[PDB]
Amino acid sequence: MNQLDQLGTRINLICNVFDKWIGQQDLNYNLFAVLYTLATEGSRTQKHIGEKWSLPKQTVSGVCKTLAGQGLIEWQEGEQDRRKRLLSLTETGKAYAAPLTESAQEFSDKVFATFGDKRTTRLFADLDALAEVMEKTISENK
Amino acid sequence: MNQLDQLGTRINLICNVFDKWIGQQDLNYNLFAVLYTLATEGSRTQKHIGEKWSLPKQTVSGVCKTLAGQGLIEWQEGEQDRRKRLLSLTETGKAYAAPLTESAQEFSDKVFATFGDKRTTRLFADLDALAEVMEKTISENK
Repeated sequence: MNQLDQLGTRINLICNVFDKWIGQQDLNYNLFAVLYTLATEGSRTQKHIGEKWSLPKQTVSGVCKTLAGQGLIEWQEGEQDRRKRLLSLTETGKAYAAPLTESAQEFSDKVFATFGDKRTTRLFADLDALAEVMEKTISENK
Repeated sequence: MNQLDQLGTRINLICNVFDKWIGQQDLNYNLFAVLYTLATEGSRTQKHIGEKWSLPKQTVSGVCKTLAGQGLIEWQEGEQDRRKRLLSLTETGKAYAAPLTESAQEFSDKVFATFGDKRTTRLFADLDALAEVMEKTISENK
């Protein structure tokens, strides 16, 4: 079949597999996007989390409501609107995310065993290049 | 930073951008899955479509009900349920699907013209391998 078809089926398969691993961590993709980013990158904005994990603002806002009510995250104080202020894991959040970061590193190590870092850097640059072409072609059509 | 993090963000971006392109045809992933499979492969069961595009059976049946009600698709006749029966584009469905296959083929030629076919093979093989290891590791972790 067509290359686009070959790509589309593949990426959808692999995203589903990644979501399945997240499910094993007793989370969903949306919760993971917030929890994992803050655990690994430190303090980040809702905008950043949403752009990183390709989620709309409302998705991120929703998950942040729930996590903040569970006392797991907090927004840094400031004059800016809440949504623009830096989000951070609380102490309970850090404890809650510790297992997640560990099991992520574990899964990451098994998973990339056959790849070198040279190969993966290139694969990641390939995916980026792929995304760029696709976005640019889409922009043209708009 | 982390390999898994780098992979997860990038596959979800491609998946997103693919969905965005589909949306620019004024469709969605679920409809595309049925319409595009049928237009390019011919007759297929709901199961084949569901497996190819990584969609649950309920989702597929729902979309098929809508398209049949619009006279765009049809089940062949037989002494089994329609869900295990061959799905076909009607005449009105083929005219309906024509512009979609054309824009898909146009998108595919524009994207992969930049990406290159040896590099496309490399991306596919790497994604295949990653998906393989990930599935196997998740299976073990149960």
